[PDB]
Amino acid sequence: GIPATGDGACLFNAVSIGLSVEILSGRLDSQLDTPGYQALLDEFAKHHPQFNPKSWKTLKEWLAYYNDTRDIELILAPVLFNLNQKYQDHLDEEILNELTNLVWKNKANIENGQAWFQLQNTGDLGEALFPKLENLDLKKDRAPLLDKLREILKDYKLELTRENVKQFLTEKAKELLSALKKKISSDPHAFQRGYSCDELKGMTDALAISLVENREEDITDNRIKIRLENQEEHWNVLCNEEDSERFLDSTPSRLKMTSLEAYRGDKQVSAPT
Repeated sequence: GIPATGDGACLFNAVSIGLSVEILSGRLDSQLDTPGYQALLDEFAKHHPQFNPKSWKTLKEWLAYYNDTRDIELILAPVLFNLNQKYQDHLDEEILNELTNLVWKNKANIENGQAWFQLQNTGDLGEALFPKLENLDLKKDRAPLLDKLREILKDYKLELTRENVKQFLTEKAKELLSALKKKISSDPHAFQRGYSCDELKGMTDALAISLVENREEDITDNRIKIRLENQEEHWNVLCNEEDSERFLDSTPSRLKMTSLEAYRGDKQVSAPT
């Protein structure tokens, strides 16, 4: 197994290496015109201003020129992290349900100016009621969130029931909910928080790939497989010797930025040549 960089989005680093092999080997050629891969191409061009023309020919050229495994991670893992967010269909409902639990269990607490630590964050089964909200930054995000909910709650005109809260927030907190989705899906803590294979499933389905974690393979699945080894928080990607020799590490390492500097995207990668 090839170890992926732990820095940044470690699962995305591993997937980027495995995906690059499948792409450069030609084994995904039948898929490159499908909507998933056109979306990948769009995200690659959005992240890399020197990428031109916008085509899978150019994308393969970039993977062939930046073929050192660390360079692949640096040029492709941010792109896959951005693409993954296009497939987070569930996230709007999830954040609405978190915000609903927060307000339903704490309406008076919030109105009365209590601090985040004083809020009920656990339900009647011991379940976490809003874990993604509570992972936001305490001073930059969670304090302003409580101030914003104090404003919003001045218009609450109903009996306090969970259903009434949920409908109220759907109508009256649309812009707040959109902003919370952006933070939860793309802020630096979200990039670094550690993902499971299932949290990429919408993307990998659209890319016609199955992520195989620790030999846990569905033999009824005839899609291209990216094989991974999950090491508590470390990740290896499996690559046979023939594919390794032909499609990885054929070029010297060229890029010097960190994973988080690569994700930020301010430093341009030079076009090949």
